[PDB]
Amino acid sequence: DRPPVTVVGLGLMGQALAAAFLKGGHPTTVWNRSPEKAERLVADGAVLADTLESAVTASPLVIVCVSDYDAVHELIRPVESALAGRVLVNLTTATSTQARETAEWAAQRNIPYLDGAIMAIPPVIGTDGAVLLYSGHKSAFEAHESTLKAIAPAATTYLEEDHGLSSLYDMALLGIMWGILNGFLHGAALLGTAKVKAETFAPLANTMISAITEYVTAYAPQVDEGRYEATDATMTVHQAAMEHLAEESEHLGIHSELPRFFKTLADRAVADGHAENSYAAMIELFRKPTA
Amino acid sequence: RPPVTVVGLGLMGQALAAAFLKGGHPTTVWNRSPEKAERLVADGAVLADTLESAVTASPLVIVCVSDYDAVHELIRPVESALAGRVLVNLTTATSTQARETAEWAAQRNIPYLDGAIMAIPPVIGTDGAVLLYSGHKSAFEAHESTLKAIAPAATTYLEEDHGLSSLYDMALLGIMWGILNGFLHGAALLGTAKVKAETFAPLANTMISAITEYVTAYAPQVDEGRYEATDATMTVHQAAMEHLAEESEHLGIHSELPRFFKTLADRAVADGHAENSYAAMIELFRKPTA
Ligand SMILES: NC(=O)c1ccc[n+]([C@@H]2O[C@H](COP(=O)([O-])OP(=O)(O)OC[C@H]3O[C@@H](n4cnc5c(N)ncnc54)[C@H](OP(=O)(O)O)[C@@H]3O)[C@@H](O)[C@H]2O)c1
Ligand SMILES: NC(=O)c1ccc[n+]([C@@H]2O[C@H](COP(=O)([O-])OP(=O)(O)OC[C@H]3O[C@@H](n4cnc5c(N)ncnc54)[C@H](OP(=O)(O)O)[C@@H]3O)[C@@H](O)[C@H]2O)c1
Repeated sequence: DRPPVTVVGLGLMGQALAAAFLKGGHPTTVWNRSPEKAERLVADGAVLADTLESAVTASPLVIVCVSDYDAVHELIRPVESALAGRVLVNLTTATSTQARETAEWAAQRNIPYLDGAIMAIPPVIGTDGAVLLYSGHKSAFEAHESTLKAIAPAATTYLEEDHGLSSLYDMALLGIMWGILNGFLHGAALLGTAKVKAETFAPLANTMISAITEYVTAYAPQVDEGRYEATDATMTVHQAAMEHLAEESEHLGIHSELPRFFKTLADRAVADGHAENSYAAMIELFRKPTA
Repeated sequence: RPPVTVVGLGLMGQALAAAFLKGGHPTTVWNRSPEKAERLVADGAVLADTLESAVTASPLVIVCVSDYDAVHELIRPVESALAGRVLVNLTTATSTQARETAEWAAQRNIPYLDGAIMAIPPVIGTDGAVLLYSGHKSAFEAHESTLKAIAPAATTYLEEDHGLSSLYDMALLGIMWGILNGFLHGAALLGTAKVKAETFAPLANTMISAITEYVTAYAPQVDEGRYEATDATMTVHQAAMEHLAEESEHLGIHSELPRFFKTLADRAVADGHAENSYAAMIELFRKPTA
């Protein structure tokens, strides 16, 4: 006998969340501003609620995954009555501020609130590859751990009592994803000028990525210690190599803004006295506010 | 175990030499600054009195200095002694730089391999080291076995084009900076909540590992020119990018990086990619900065 769960929001991610709960035996009530997106889910045994109220009331565990916290707040305020005493899990993407302003709203209405981040794509939801970071009501998490493991069986991980923490890790991890995707796509656009297929490039990209994890492990203690001994490569060397990517790009008639920018960053680090330091020393520039 | 010469004893130079030494090769080393050979000589390398005596000592000359301007200042005064020896240039280079050095070497009948070291010094000699060579097929085939001392698992020959090693290097370095910036800017973010980078890292690396899946899946999309959004649309990426931008501005940390990222999604969407996967960004990355 698997407990009931409600999923509010049936985007690409919403749909995957619901499906995961359904497959894991939970009686799954779904609702979306656009009901058409429940069609395939209802066929597989989900109940499409007539209203968000009837959706919220159906289950003691409400999962919401919509665009942003403006959409969350438009959705949860009209149903604050029916929410009260139910555990609301907000897996929508958010700033720390947004997560914490929603935490304070929920506490005032005695709604136990977990602020979550989905570190996975929809097809990964339900698999060992999915990592979900939750932070907020410790008791509420402890109570529903087993139900929530339907979307992240290997990595249903609770951080701290701070609701804003899930958001901070999410923001930091997404920045790494775009770092990689931009690096690989800009890299494929480079190799493209030599009629090299991205499918050919990829396995090498991924071998390099795997090896770059070593650098991350090794730069971490350097950031924490504030000591940046260059055992691998100096800012000078990084800086010079960055000139090559910038020039290579300009010259091949491809995108040059990304690498030019990267170079602007090394230039600054070196001007702040980091010439002989490892790439870990870039932490100091990344702490400094912009225009 | 054939003799090998390493010209350049920087952090990378020293590691290259050490690898050859440990692998039994009689290793002659030379550097503009001879002090950097000290530890290598103690382990059995011969410090040549001059670059000429260094080049002459072995039929295989490996050079790893700052840039191709430094290579050309070093190799031109010894073009005589080089002739008929295989010169392997593992210095970082543009495709143009690699190819202008290839044409200089051919005129002086010097067999020329242009290489890229896709590894850090401590990862030279291990299975983790990948080295990409491109140029003289015969010269590579002849010295494969000696060169496997620096990259035993991934001593990889590309094509006869000398500039190709440079293109793969440039593309792979772009990914390194992508990740390092992402992780360091990410640690600066988590830092505002007094979270240690050492704590963040294992999660960073779990996410990175999982992002490799996206790369293998976006590759065929870029090559086929079809960007079906099975994971997430440009719209969704675009919105999420707003969050990092705002979060950063607000926490008093660096905001240029994520703001820029967003500028890219905005453009992709304006070029009609709203409903396409992040693979569609290839089209923006092909377009010059104009
Ligand atoms: N791979 C991924 O896609 C991925 C990864 C992890 C995290 N996330 C996060 O998951 C969330 C949803 O992503 P997704 O793929 O489901 O996005 P999506 O496909 O764009 O879906 C957005 C969902 O939110 C609803 N919504 C949007 N604005 C609304 C409003 N003002 N009021 C009420 N409902 C509103 C939409 O309702 P309609 O159907 O009526 O438009 C839809 O159900 C985002 O915060 C995203 O950052 C996504
Ligand atoms: N180390 C890495 O992590 C790594 C990884 C892959 C590729 N690389 C490539 O390796 C090269 C340098 O690596 P590195 O880290 O060992 O560099 P480095 O520590 O900066 O050493 C640079 C080398 O170049 C020599 N040099 C510089 N200018 C010279 C000149 N005008 N005349 C003669 N020699 C000159 C230096 O000799 P002196 O000591 O006399 O100055 C030194 O041996 C770059 O092309 C870089 O892209 C580095």
